[PDB]
Amino acid sequence: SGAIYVGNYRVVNRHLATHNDWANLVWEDSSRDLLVSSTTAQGCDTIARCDCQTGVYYCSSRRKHYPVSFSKPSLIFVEASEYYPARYQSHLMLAVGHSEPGDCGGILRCQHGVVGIVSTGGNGLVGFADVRDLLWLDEE
Ligand SMILES: NC(=O)[C@H]1CCN(C(=O)Cc2cc(C(F)(F)F)ccc2Cl)C1
Ligand SMILES: [Zn+2]
Repeated sequence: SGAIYVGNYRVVNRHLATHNDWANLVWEDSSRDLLVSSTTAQGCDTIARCDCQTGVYYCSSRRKHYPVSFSKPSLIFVEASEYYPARYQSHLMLAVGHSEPGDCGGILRCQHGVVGIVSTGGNGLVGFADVRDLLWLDEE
């Protein structure tokens, strides 16, 4: 579990969005596993606006933050799970690291701010849904 809080927005994994998120929807994209809902109070996370390929992510299944190298956002085949059939997920970045289903939502951060959130895993890999291209998160 986990979310990004920027301005009057809450960014979560689409597959983990609550009834309250759908009842206050801003934008969602099934192919990216992202959903953004509106909030009453202002958030303080800063979104990174960069091309960094190294950062640190939080892994709830280990209660630990790990430094990682990760690939550039791409269209990657993701195996079927209980939330989606087998499909290409877009804007996804992979790293070598531990990830379990409940780790989705963990933040990946570089020196510039929040890069994305854990969205995929298995086989000793962890995938992150990129949020750096969502420039509108910084306004309105
Ligand atoms: N974005 C997606 O398609 C997500 C939705 C939920 N997803 C998962 O459960 C994938 C997953 C599998 C495993 C494994 F290998 F142990 F089975 C470990 C971690 C994760 Cl995140 C994909
Ligand atoms: Zn950066």
